[PDB]
Amino acid sequence: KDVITKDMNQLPLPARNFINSNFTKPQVAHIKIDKDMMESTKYEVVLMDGTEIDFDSKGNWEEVSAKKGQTVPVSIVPGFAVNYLKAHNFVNEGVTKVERDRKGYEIELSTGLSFKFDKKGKFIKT
Repeated sequence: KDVITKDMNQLPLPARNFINSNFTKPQVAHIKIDKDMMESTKYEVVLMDGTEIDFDSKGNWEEVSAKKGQTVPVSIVPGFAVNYLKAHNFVNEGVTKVERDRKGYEIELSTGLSFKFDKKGKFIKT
């Protein structure tokens, strides 16, 4: 059965720690708790500042997405991607989405420019 809650304490500890460490004065707008098609629990957290954070059943972040006109905390941006943005002079664009999964990583900028990388942080030639 799906659940909507406003209680941060329903999240696994690693998920609460991630929010606490990376966001300024975070407060829950709402959290949806459901399952994927393999019967694994999923958490979709939306903060009052508009940011969405999706977590797996163990509390590992899968995606952080900022609201239009906002950007994600630089602290969540993986090192290799910070390095890439600096190497290509994109430090001042703002990152609006960071995603990770079995294929690697995706980073989106405020402009809509986006980049995918493999699990070792290498840009995927496509």
